[PDB]
Amino acid sequence: TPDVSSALDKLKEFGNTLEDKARELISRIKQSELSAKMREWFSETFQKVKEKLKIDS
Repeated sequence: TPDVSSALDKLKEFGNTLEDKARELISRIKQSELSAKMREWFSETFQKVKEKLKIDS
């Protein structure tokens, strides 16, 4: 869902092609083989904060 400011106006024929390929590849993945290294890093960066602060652990 890309927010335009004369960007998809210039690439209107090329922009419409990889807009259909994004609602197709992400509808099935949805942070799976897009993340993997990102979901390991989120349960690591947030876990360092939570064990120190919150209430205690």
